[PDB]
Amino acid sequence: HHCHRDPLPPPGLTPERLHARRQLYAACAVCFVFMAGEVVGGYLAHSLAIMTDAAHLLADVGSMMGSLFSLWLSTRPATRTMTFGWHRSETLGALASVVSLWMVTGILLYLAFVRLLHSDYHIEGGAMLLTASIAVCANLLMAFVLHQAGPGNTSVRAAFVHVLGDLLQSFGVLAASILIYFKPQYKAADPISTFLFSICALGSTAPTLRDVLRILMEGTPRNVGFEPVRDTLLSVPGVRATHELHLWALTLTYHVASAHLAIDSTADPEAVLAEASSRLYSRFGFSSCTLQVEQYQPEMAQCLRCQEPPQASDLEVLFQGPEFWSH
Amino acid sequence: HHCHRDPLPPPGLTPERLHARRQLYAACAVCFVFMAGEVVGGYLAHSLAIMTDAAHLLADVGSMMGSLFSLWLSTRPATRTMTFGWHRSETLGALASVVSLWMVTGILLYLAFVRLLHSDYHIEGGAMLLTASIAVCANLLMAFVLHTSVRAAFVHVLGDLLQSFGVLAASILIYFKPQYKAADPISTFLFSICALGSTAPTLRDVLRILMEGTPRNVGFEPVRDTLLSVPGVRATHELHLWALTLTYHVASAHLAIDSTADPEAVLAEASSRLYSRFGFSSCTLQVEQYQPEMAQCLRCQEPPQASDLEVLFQGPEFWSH
Ligand SMILES: CCCCCCCCCCC(CCCCCCCCCC)(CO[C@@H]1O[C@H](CO)[C@@H](O[C@H]2O[C@H](CO)[C@@H](O)[C@H](O)[C@H]2O)[C@H](O)[C@H]1O)CO[C@@H]1O[C@H](CO)[C@@H](O[C@H]2O[C@H](CO)[C@@H](O)[C@H](O)[C@H]2O)[C@H](O)[C@H]1O
Ligand SMILES: CCCCCCCCCCC(CCCCCCCCCC)(CO[C@@H]1O[C@H](CO)[C@@H](O[C@H]2O[C@H](CO)[C@@H](O)[C@H](O)[C@H]2O)[C@H](O)[C@H]1O)CO[C@@H]1O[C@H](CO)[C@@H](O[C@H]2O[C@H](CO)[C@@H](O)[C@H](O)[C@H]2O)[C@H](O)[C@H]1O
Ligand SMILES: CC(C)CCC[C@@H](C)[C@H]1CC[C@H]2[C@@H]3CC=C4C[C@@H](OC(=O)CCC(=O)O)CC[C@]4(C)[C@H]3CC[C@]12C
Ligand SMILES: CC(C)CCC[C@@H](C)[C@H]1CC[C@H]2[C@@H]3CC=C4C[C@@H](OC(=O)CCC(=O)O)CC[C@]4(C)[C@H]3CC[C@]12C
Ligand SMILES: [Zn+2]
Ligand SMILES: [Zn+2]
Ligand SMILES: [Zn+2]
Ligand SMILES: [Zn+2]
Ligand SMILES: [Zn+2]
Ligand SMILES: [Zn+2]
Repeated sequence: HHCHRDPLPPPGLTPERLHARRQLYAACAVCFVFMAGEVVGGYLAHSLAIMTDAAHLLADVGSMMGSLFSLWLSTRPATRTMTFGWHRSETLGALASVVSLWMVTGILLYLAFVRLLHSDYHIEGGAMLLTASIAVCANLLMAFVLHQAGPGNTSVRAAFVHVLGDLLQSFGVLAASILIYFKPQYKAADPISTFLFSICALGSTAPTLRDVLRILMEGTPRNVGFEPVRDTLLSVPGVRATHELHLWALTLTYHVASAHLAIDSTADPEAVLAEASSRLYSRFGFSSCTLQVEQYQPEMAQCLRCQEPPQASDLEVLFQGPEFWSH
Repeated sequence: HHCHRDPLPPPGLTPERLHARRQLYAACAVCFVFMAGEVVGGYLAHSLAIMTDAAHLLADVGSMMGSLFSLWLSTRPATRTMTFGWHRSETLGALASVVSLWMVTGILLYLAFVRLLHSDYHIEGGAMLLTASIAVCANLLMAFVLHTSVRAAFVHVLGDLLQSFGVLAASILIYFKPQYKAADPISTFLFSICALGSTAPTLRDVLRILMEGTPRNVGFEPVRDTLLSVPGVRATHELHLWALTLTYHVASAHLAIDSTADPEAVLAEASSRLYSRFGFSSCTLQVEQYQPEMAQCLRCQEPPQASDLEVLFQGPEFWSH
């Protein structure tokens, strides 16, 4: 046919999409209510380790909100001001969740630093122990529910690992609470625990921001490489040297490509165009590929704007920057 | 030429860029010194209007740093993983500045609400008056030094000069009558609301640019009409035009041509018309035979005339289900 060959038609209200959104807000509601209970307990206990656990629960709630808004907004069609669509809402929500986690972790880190230096605080061991045990039981209940509700095919399995990690962190906080309750004169255990767990949370959120910032710079997607795309385009019969090969990603799974193709004077543009588009779709699954077909016009051999970028890496290409810094 | 007519290949380093480099360093150093003075004064006096002034200076310094890093990055060429270049550093720096402003002003609102509720804080009137007077004097000195980016700097300095006259008025009122201690939280509240109202439009523009949205200056209808005006075109579909920054615009579209039209002629005419009329920094358009099956095909139909709010209002049916 035409550029619609083997195209996946995206509907609005997919029943699988409805199931996903249903389980998503169920998990979100459970996380929010248990976060509320746990933060009330932490405010009662005047501690900060369970405050770090509540911050982690807040991060989980924010991530679920970001996923839910993205899921809803993906159903809406592309408009005259959002011609690509509302896909990048997922990336923006991920960045917002990371920023919120950074803010809360920084606030808690500053509070822990103040508590460590001033060392003027009292901790209610009776309340802290009860609320930490409640959190541990909550994580165990969530894990048991997820295992029982498993074998949505991959969502439950993906959530199970995170529940296990939260359970391990809850065991850490519970051990800190035991140490504080049995020996109240070790009251500095709570700031140390919250400091270490905030550092761990920042380390865990470090890699999920690199991908978001790489996407939000119109950068090449991690999965798809420039070299395979260029080789695939050049391997199409009748194709000479190409230029202006722009390919980027709207999200982790939505990849868009664009290129200029220079063909021989004896090659039919339609056939080579269709072959290149089909090859790109089959090999890489680009969700949108609008490539331009031109005659060779040998004058581009001397054109500086038609030269492909060098194989230098991002870290390497920025090492000549200090020349501008020095000046 | 072929497709790069009027290439405009900007040099990596230009003397104007070095001049902007020197100007930005001077401004950033002055603003950082003024930040140091303001924060020391506020910490000494245990006030909060000085903290709001320091927050605005933090926003200004963040804007300076973002603009300077963007200027540095614009020099660097396109990389095999950054094929579009480092252009969107402008947008990311603006977003970072706005986010930092929002976080700092949220902390300040929290502190102001706590101070208003507890109503127990001993603030030294003399020290806070001294730092407010120093801030006003420094802002007037910068205005006098300032006597393009120069006009924008002058109007921003005037705005901040009124911003600091607010602090000076609050300071003289609290110093003349120590009883009116509660004027500081009100001043901080009003000042922060003004800052939020000022910083909302830039956040909206940055979010529109990041979401691959159509740039405000360029309209979908003029581009569609221009692409349909060239002879030999009957179906423009999958038009995708977005913007890396406020000034960098990228466009991409199909062009369905009939069997009687030369693809290169219409391609060159459309590219020239787009570059001349809208100034697109990169236009990559695809030419195809009309293939009348496109008349009944589904996703090669133009999106309907509807605003972003209008289309989103049909969304609420999703949640109920
Ligand atoms: C009624 C029961 C069913 C409920 C199931 C619904 C839950 C779905 C969310 C699971 C979740 C919530 C955490 C659950 C806490 C409590 C939940 C349950 C408690 C209440 C009963 C935790 O998922 C975990 O998050 C961790 C954070 O990375 C991470 O861990 C791992 O990564 C480490 C490196 O990162 C590494 O070391 C190691 O590989 C792991 O450690 C993994 O992402 C994952 O294990 C969110 O993370 C998921 O991550 C996916 C890609 O990120 C993404 O999935 C999709 O979402 C939409 C779906 O269609 C849809 O838009 C998309 O397909 C997609 O975007 C979403 O972001 C989010 O869904
Ligand atoms: C020793 C000499 C130093 C001279 C300083 C030169 C620095 C120039 C920066 C001035 C600045 C900070 C101002 C802080 C003042 C400094 C205080 C102390 C300094 C004195 C020691 C003004 O900041 C803007 O000013 C606008 C006008 O005030 C105003 O916007 C609103 O208010 C108006 C009503 O006021 C009203 O019309 C309207 O509602 C709005 O318009 C806002 O204040 C604010 O957005 C920076 O932002 C400006 O905006 C540009 C995009 O950000 C930016 O250009 C960039 O693009 C270039 C090409 O793409 C490229 O080259 C670079 O990417 C970069 O340049 C410029 O940098 C600058 O033009
Ligand atoms: C803690 C949780 C609740 C956060 C959820 C994630 C958000 C950061 C996401 C959810 C949906 C996203 C929004 C979806 C739609 C738009 C519209 C878009 O605005 C326009 O196109 C302007 C239209 C106009 O003003 O006419 C700007 C980005 C924005 C606000 C997105 C920015 C990021 C948002 C707010
Ligand atoms: C003093 C503070 C409060 C002011 C704000 C700090 C700025 C100097 C920061 C804010 C956001 C930063 C930008 C955010 C993201 C990026 C992407 C980053 O691109 C990458 O190479 C990452 C992705 C990849 O490796 O592919 C380059 C630096 C840059 C422009 C950052 C430069 C430094 C900026 C402007
Ligand atoms: Zn097409
Ligand atoms: Zn979790
Ligand atoms: Zn060329
Ligand atoms: Zn070309
Ligand atoms: Zn200012
Ligand atoms: Zn079609």
